[PDB]
Amino acid sequence: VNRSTALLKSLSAERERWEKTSETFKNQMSTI
Repeated sequence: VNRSTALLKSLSAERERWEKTSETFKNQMSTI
């Protein structure tokens, strides 16, 4: 089950990318 585990952890890192993007993006949503 380590193949799906590797897929899951890579997806979790890519989702970390998503939440950092959402943070900065609510930032300009605030300053608009």
